[PDB]
Parts: sequence; structure tokens; C-alpha cells
Amino acid sequence: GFKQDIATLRGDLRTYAQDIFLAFLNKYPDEKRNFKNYVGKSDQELKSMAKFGDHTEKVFNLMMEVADRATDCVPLASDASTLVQMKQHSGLTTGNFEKLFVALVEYMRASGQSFDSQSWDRFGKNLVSALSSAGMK
Ligand code: HEM
Ligand SMILES: O=[N+]([O-])c1ccc(O)cc1
Repeated sequence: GFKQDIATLRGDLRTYAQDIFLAFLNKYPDEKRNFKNYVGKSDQELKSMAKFGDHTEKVFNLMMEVADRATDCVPLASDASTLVQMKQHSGLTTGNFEKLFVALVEYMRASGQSFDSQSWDRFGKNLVSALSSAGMK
């Protein structure tokens, strides 16, 4: 289920984080707009950059914290607020997040492993909803 998936991802968080973010970037090329430093680089090139691995993991670490504090895949309002208020999220809208989780759910489904995809799909939708309630456009 969801709780076990959190453990699966945390277990090899660096690898999963990179794979899923890369799936995101490749599914939605315009999204690289929020990432000028990743432009014009293959997946393997990106993985060779120190900040790519470091940032992607720190992103997914916070995502797993938010996921774990959730109740029935509903994130805490305060976690949503944190994500809205982060300086690094200045220019973002809920659409950026919607797309991230569409990619994440697609990755899970295509994976050999028994991820609870429906739960992550709900988590993504409920996070988007919470981001909106916490004031993200
Ligand atoms: C639940 C989903 C997300 C979580 C938990 C999250 C968390 C974080 C964290 C912890 C950082 C700081 C990383 C660091 O400084 O090392 C960060 C930075 C950043 N995030 Fe988010 N993030 C999420 C979704 C997104 C999405 C969907 C986008 C855009 C599509 C985005 C855009 C950025 C940008 C532009 C930065 C600063 C530059 C960079 O680190 O590449 N974030 N995020
Ligand atoms: O998955 N994400 O949204 C990310 C991943 C890496 C990063 O540096 C910023 C955002």
C-alpha cells in the first residue's frame, strides 16, 4: 500500500527520485522552463551533475515526509502551505504539481513493482487540492 511504497522509495530514494523526475521532464518538455540549468542535457548527463542528484533527492525526501504525514493520502494543510510559501516555488502553479504526479503515477504503473498507483494518484490530486486551498494559483 501507500505506507509500504513510502518505504520502497525511501529505501533507494536517490535512484527513484532521479528516475521519476526524469520521467517528468521527458513527458513535459515545456516544464524544463522552471529548470534552465537542465536544458540541452540527456538523462545520463543530468545524473552526472552534483546538484541534479542532490536536489532531486531533497525534493523527494520532502515529498515522502508529506506523504507520510498524510491521512488516507490527504496531505496536511500545513505541509501544503509550506510548499506554497517556499521561495523556490515562487513562480509555480498547481499545474506543475499535477504534471509531476501524473508522471510519477505513470512511472509506478510501468514499473515491475507492486506500487499502489491508485493511492499515489489520489495523493497527487489531494495535494493539488491542498495547494490551491493553501493559496497556490
Ligand atoms: C510534492 C512535490 C514537491 C516537493 C516536496 C518539492 C520540494 C522541494 C525542495 C525540498 C526543494 C529544495 C531543494 C534544494 O534546494 O536542494 C525544491 C526546490 C525547487 N523546486 Fe520543488 N518540490 C516539489 C514540486 C516541485 C515541482 C512540481 C516543481 C516544478 C515543476 C518544483 C520546482 C522547484 C524549483 C524550480 C526549485 C529550486 C531550483 C531547483 O532546486 O531545481 N518543485 N522543491
Ligand atoms: O521533481 N521536482 O519537482 C524537482 C526535482 C529536482 C529539482 O531540483 C527541483 C524540482
